[PDB]
Amino acid sequence: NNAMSVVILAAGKGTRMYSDLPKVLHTLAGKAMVQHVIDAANELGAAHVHLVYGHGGDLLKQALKDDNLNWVLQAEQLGTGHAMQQAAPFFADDEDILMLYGDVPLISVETLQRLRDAKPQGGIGLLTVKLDDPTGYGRITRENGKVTGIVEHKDATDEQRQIQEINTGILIANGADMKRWLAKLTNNNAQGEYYITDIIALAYQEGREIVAVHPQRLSEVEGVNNRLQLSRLERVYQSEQAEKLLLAGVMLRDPARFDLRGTLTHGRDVEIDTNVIIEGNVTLGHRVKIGTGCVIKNSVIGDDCEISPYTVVEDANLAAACTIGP
Amino acid sequence: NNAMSVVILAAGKGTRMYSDLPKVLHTLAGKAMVQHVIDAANELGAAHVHLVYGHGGDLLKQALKDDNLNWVLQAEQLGTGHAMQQAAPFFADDEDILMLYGDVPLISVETLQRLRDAKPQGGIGLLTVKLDDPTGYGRITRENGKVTGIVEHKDATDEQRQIQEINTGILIANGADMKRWLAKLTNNNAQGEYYITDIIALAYQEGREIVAVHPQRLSEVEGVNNRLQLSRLERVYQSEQAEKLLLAGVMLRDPARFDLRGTLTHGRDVEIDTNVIIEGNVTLGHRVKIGTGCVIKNSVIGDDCEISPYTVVEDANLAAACTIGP
Amino acid sequence: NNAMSVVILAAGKGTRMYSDLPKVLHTLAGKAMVQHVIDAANELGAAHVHLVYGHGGDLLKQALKDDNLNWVLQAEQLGTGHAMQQAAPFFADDEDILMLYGDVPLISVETLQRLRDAKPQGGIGLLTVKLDDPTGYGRITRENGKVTGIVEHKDATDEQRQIQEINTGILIANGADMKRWLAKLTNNNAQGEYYITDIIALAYQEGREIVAVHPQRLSEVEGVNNRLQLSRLERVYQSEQAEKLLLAGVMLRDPARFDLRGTLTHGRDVEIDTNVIIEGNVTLGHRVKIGTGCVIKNSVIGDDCEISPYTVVEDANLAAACTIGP
Ligand SMILES: CC(=O)N[C@H]1[C@@H](OP(=O)(O)OP(=O)(O)OC[C@H]2O[C@@H](n3ccc(=O)[nH]c3=O)[C@H](O)[C@@H]2O)O[C@H](CO)[C@@H](O)[C@@H]1O
Ligand SMILES: CC(=O)N[C@H]1[C@@H](OP(=O)(O)OP(=O)(O)OC[C@H]2O[C@@H](n3ccc(=O)[nH]c3=O)[C@H](O)[C@@H]2O)O[C@H](CO)[C@@H](O)[C@@H]1O
Ligand SMILES: CC(=O)N[C@H]1[C@@H](OP(=O)(O)OP(=O)(O)OC[C@H]2O[C@@H](n3ccc(=O)[nH]c3=O)[C@H](O)[C@@H]2O)O[C@H](CO)[C@@H](O)[C@@H]1O
Repeated sequence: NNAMSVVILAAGKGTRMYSDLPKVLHTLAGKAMVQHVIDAANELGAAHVHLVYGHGGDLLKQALKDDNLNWVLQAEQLGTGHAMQQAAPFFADDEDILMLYGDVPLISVETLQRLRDAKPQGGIGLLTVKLDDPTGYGRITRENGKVTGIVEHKDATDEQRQIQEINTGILIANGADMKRWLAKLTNNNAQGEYYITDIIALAYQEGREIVAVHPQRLSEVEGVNNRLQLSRLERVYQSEQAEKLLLAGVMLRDPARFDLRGTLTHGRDVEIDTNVIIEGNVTLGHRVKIGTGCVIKNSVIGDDCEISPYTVVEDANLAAACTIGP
Repeated sequence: NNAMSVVILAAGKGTRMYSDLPKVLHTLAGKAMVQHVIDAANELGAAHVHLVYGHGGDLLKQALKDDNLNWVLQAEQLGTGHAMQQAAPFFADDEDILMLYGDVPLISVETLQRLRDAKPQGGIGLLTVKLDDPTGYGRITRENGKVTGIVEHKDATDEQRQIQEINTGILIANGADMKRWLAKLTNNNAQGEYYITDIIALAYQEGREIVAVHPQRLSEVEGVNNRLQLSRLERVYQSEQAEKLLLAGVMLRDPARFDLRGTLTHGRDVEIDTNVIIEGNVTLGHRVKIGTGCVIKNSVIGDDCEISPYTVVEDANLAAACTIGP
Repeated sequence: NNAMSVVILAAGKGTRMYSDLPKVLHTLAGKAMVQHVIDAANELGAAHVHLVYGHGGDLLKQALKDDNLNWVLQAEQLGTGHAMQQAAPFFADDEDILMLYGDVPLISVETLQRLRDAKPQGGIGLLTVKLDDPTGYGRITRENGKVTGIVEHKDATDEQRQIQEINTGILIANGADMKRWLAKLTNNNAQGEYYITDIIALAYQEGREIVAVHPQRLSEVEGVNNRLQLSRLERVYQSEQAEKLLLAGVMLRDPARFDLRGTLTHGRDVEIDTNVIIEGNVTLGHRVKIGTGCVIKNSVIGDDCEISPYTVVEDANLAAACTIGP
């Protein structure tokens, strides 16, 4: 496991959110989208986390003040490659540089670790997915089964557009190699921007190998640009967590009407009825029964406690065998 | 945009509802199904709205008393054509007559306007949809790509039954032409009723042109005959509205657990948690936060107000920056 | 309708539930899974109900104390055939013996009755379903369209594994014939256990006929082994009941957010809003309106009563025309 840092590109506008709050700060389960990415980067072992931002550096820096982030300003939004070029001076030649988006909140550490493992030496580990309709996304080009480059939809021909495997945007490479390819990025293409994706053809040309890996679930690489798409991920997220809990032994009367917005520690034989929301750090002891519609926030509920329907439990530590409610 | 009136056929029984309330009066989002149709007719610009009813004229007339409807009694239920014949004497030869059903609540003004635009002169604008299983519905007959008539399922052969394009029942034509074809309607067919659908073959025979248009969504032409089907539309409706709101900038913690039953006016960055119900006319100022499970009814909530979970806000105007709840 | 008894095999471990409560005792709508099976057996007319258990006989016997069950201990879990062999001494030669699983809670009396009707004389009535992926399930073998036996996945070849029709495990036969085949069960196969499924080849060999019947819905033969699968059935169950109620004339504002956990008696034109839970025996008179999120438990609510949102009605009989709530 060679040392590694992570770069999060969170400099895009976020126009379709119609909000005075920077897009990547909007929450997915009570945690800003970008914090999800940052948490994933850190659990993965990132020695440094470079956050590339456009404006709102103040809102962003204030919100993310409790994180050891290296702030990298991308003055104008001239493409992913350009955003990467601003961060380059900070990559260490002795480490791998993994790149992530600040608006793709569900990327898992498991998938990123598999990406790290698939990155050949001097090569690029790329995360790709085969879509039914690949429209609008970078097409993966291959030659005798080997990745040779990425062609942006707008730059692709009608023939290349038929390619289904597309770029999720996440990739990893050695920092020295990264610096070198970044320096060679050109800006004349269908959109006059520096494409980080051009580094693929550049690595292939240098004779280096690009290995594509695939994500476990497609939602794991879904980017958010408006609230409708954020709500869809909130559901995928909530639902994925409800199932883990059911499988781990917590009875959810309806996993579709359960919301975990923080961290739940639970005992054995816990029962949670419908429309229950768990916020912040919550601990549920053994055989705790949560009535329908309760909101439990930053609390600790002792073993055998029963909480009646619609109770809000907040900032509390409840003694075992409690009966909270009529 | 030639002047136009609308006829709503709401005279059928409604037996499978098992209710002492006339079927078309049952609500879809707090509004009787037929009111939805009536509202759609009016927003479309209908100069007159003819409501064709069987019995319950009293319940119906009482309920819909605040509407300028022209009541047209259909003594016995002898088919859509017969119901139309009762309304005919009221069509003006100088206007288009659009026909709608009182139990197809989600027909959109957008689709109806496209129908109006597709109605050739002296011709008929018809709304049709291609179904996977067209069983039970009028089959659209064509000759060299042109609509020639409609054959009712029961009247169709095994060969014609294979036709997938069916009649949604909604159509528009000039009133003079309508009067004329209505007068020629016959009642000897598989069901001994006057079929309004026979006017299609009649218009084709007179050398006039029938143009079929399609609805944006299939739910838009779904008729309700029992509560199960009404509940399905309530969901399609609620869900369609939740998405509009998300796309317009209102954060819904779960668009699947949100119910708008009236009219919502909102500011920027409003947050609405799960299981919230909005009834009647509601106004939500900027950055208002609605806790899970609140019911907000005919209220105005000032900017920055926060409403705690499960609060019922009714008949109230709440001053800005209010904190309603523990 | 020849006399008949039922054997419920509920002796398996239940390891993936991670609970100190025997798996078949976990509730599906407030009723232990096995009680569902037992209720189905009794409504079907079972003269005796043999419950085959491994351990927890005490928890099980205590929980099911109000049922006239004949307890049959299966000392070690050596296969369905072995579990059946323990119960055999109790089958009467003059009755049919229907076999069910204690962890397949949604089997319907309708489907079981059709199974009884399809059981030839001296033959076996078998319940089978064609799956897309039949992996892990007993394959149904046929010869010229006739059932000849069942081959367990692990015992099947690659060719037999292609068979899609699988054994749901439910079957019925004469007790005398059952005793006889059970006595001949062998334990040398891919899993060294007594397979009740071997009785099929045994019945075919004796020249007797095996008739396969299919369940109305696949969920009806779904077995539960972990809480995630139990939650999925709770939803199928709740949803199936919500639709019956809608079709029977009760308006559910959202059949997806309705939970019946007991028995509901209702009048005409009852309205139940979202997130309502009905527990125990509940009676709703005519035109009762239940506000969103109410919990009604072992109560009787008189005609025309209106219950405000989030009210818990428990152990109460409410006089007609009551207004419970602000
Ligand atoms: C040239 C390139 O990289 N193309 C890929 C990129 O395209 P594409 O450039 O179209 O994607 P986006 O514009 O959404 O940008 C992706 C991410 O980069 C950030 N961003 C973008 C521009 C900028 O100047 N600064 C910045 O920080 C955004 O905030 C977002 O987090 O993502 C797609 C996945 O969604 C891939 O299928 C495309 O192959
Ligand atoms: C002959 C005819 O028109 N056939 C069409 C009609 O059939 P069909 O006659 O079978 O449809 P319905 O019986 O449901 O009636 C449709 C509408 O007309 C009303 N109504 C019906 C009979 C009556 O005497 N008075 C009255 O007002 C009903 O209340 C309902 O609003 O609708 C279908 C769509 O659902 C179309 O696919 C069929 O091609
Ligand atoms: C040999 C046999 O019967 N195979 C069938 C059985 O397999 P299979 O043996 O794999 O199924 P399970 O192990 O789940 O057991 C089925 C039922 O029998 C009970 N049980 C099992 C073993 C035991 O010693 N005692 C006992 O009581 C379980 O508690 C459960 O209620 O069910 C499948 C459906 O799920 C069928 O497709 C298989 O063809």
